[PDB]
Amino acid sequence: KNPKSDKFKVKRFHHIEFWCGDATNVARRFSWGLGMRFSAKSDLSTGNMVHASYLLTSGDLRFLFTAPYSPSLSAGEIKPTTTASIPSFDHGSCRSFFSSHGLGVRAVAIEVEDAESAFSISVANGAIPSSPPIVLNEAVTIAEVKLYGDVVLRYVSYKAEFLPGFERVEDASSFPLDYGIRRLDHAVGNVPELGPALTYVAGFTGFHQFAESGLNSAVLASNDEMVLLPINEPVHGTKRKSQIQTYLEHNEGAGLQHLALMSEDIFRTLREMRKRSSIGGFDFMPSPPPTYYQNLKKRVGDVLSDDQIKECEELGILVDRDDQGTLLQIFTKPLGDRPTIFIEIIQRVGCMMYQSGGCGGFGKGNFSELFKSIEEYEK
Amino acid sequence: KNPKSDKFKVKRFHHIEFWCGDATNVARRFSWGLGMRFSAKSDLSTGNMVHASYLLTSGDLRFLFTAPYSPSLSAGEIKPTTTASIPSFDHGSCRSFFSSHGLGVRAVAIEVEDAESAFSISVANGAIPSSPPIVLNEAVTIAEVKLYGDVVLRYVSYKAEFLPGFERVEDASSFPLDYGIRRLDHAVGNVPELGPALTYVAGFTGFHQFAESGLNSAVLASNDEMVLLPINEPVHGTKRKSQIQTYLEHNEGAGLQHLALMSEDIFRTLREMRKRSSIGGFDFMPSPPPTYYQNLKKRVGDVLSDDQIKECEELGILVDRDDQGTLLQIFTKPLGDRPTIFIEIIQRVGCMMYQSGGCGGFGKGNFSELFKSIEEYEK
Ligand SMILES: Nc1ccc(CC(=O)C(=O)O)cc1
Ligand SMILES: Nc1ccc(CC(=O)C(=O)O)cc1
Ligand SMILES: [Co+2]
Ligand SMILES: [Co+2]
Repeated sequence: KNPKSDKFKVKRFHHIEFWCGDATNVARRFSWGLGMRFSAKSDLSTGNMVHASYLLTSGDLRFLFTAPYSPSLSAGEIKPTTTASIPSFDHGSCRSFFSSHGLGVRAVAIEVEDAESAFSISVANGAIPSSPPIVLNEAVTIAEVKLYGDVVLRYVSYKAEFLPGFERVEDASSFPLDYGIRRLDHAVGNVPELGPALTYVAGFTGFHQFAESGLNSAVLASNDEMVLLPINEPVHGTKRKSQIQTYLEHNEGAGLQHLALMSEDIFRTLREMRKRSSIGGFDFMPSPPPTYYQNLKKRVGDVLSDDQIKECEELGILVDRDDQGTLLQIFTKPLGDRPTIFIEIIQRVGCMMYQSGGCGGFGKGNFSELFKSIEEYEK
Repeated sequence: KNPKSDKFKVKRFHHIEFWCGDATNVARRFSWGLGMRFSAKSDLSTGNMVHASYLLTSGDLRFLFTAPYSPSLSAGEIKPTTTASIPSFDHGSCRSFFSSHGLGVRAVAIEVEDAESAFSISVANGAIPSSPPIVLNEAVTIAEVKLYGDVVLRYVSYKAEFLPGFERVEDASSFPLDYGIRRLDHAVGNVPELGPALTYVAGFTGFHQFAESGLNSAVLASNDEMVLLPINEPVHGTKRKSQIQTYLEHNEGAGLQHLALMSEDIFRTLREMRKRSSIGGFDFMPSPPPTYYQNLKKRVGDVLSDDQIKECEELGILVDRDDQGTLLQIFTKPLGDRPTIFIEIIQRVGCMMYQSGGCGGFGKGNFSELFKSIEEYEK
């Protein structure tokens, strides 16, 4: 049931912005770890005296890393005369965010038909404004509203290259890494209370609900369900403490928990990333025990060959299936010092019409199948 | 002329500690960029609720990356009950340092015979105390005094493995990278006024002076001249603005400008690092024009073959020579967002007795030779 109730025209995920203490080191680690190319920059070398911002791209995935310079470099400026390429940026907000949360996602950015109208309509419908719409070089409009915690939903719209004042980075500094990642599939928030968070966000977007865990969840989706925003809350009382509660504690409250990155070939992606785990890239969660992969034949031997099922097992991939498609997924260990944000790599198979959004779900069945796997391996 | 006036027994450089906003991402970038192995950790997984600290090693070089957790994780603790492995660590100091300076060196650590005596004697001789001596698990004593800006000189002494409460990292997470770097040769500070800085530091250590630039400098050395601490001040009025003044502006004052890392084979090191420049490692300063390498034969054709001189030119290595030894050197671009700290890779040839410290100097003659090179290449 898709009521198609978006209160404004949403297109697709546009970029994710990390607020960093040092954008250079985070962007370089991510580039090597995820196989993303340095695409654009806005920093001192481009006249930005306010923040250093580095854009990595892989397919349609856009990861932006931003850190503040010393405020002294821009002490003379005012908002009308700012050299910041992202006018929403604030030194105090950025430093406060990073000291409070550590490395994390500041903005989930979605492309819309008209960012001014999206902001207007959202705020008229309960959205807490974060940064009013501003037009950049008469070409791009950007506006921000609070999403949850200190994470903003960022609207971007183009009348008609990332953002004005960003420059394309030199080919000598841009090595064409590509491990197969292609787009952002969904971005997941953790909140203390799911009900109020859902009511707030679905309230101002018109996004619709998309049809001992330690958590409860729900997924908000745009009209074509290409912008998917799951939200988790903890469940208290479990024997094992809720991973959402640990997140909230270590993050100092609500924030973005994981980014799901769609791969055009998850096996190549996971081979390429696992090769680099101990040489500056990302670690992955412990693999499921071989019991899990034996039980895979009875569940998805329809969709995957035994050769491909054993390829999952060597890479530690998880597999789930809806009533419509199959989901291949795996999770990294936390991206930085705190047990907060991590990445999920996914590939979806089925639901060809192009592929419809959410095909195969989000792996909810892998909770049950994993604990059953824990019991069979112990035996 | 070496008066051998150390007021306490100094051994050798022990480690360099970076204060980070996220230690994980900086440590991983550095590991891959410099070919340093993850050696030890102190973080949540080791019971440290205060700071995440990661130790990279290459030979005798020890790079430590530290970042604060949320103070809430340790809100119940007091200094007597702290889970911090580095008792000098302070959340407020660390956050203030990183918001003020960005990514930078907090501590230059030297091993001494008795850290308590070194602190006592230093403070009795004008050193501004930073952290009083503390004994760790009856095994290691650590104390800190101000060096310049917010950089501390850290004394470490062992009665008799990095520090108590650090754990050796699992071999699966420790890939044996090695590009040939072996030890810290010197650590360089930038200050607004060289005179007072020298007087202060030489005052409390007894270290002796080691015998249009835009700067003035001087090198303080321990008794055997294995601990070398150069200090720069700007020279105002130059046509091209002083790089020391730019440092001071972007760093918000005095701090560590560069770390010189000795390589057992600078050609292998520079090949390995340059391979990784655009895939998450470090960039290098622009090479000197081929004029410079032609003029190399007339200056060091004694010490290096023409095959090795052309190997310098492809890697962009600089060469200088004292009256005693030859110095091979190259500089990275800044390590993070701000034009502040960078790394120098060096190899020294000559002065065998082991090799005496400072053999070949520090490249001071490469200022003159470089501008003469600029003039000949233009012709
Ligand atoms: N119950 C539940 C439903 C959906 C999600 C979304 C998601 O992306 C993930 O968990 O990987 C999470 C939990
Ligand atoms: N004049 C002068 C003398 C020594 C140094 C020390 C050093 O390490 C470097 O410059 O690379 C710097 C400048
Ligand atoms: Co997910
Ligand atoms: Co040097």
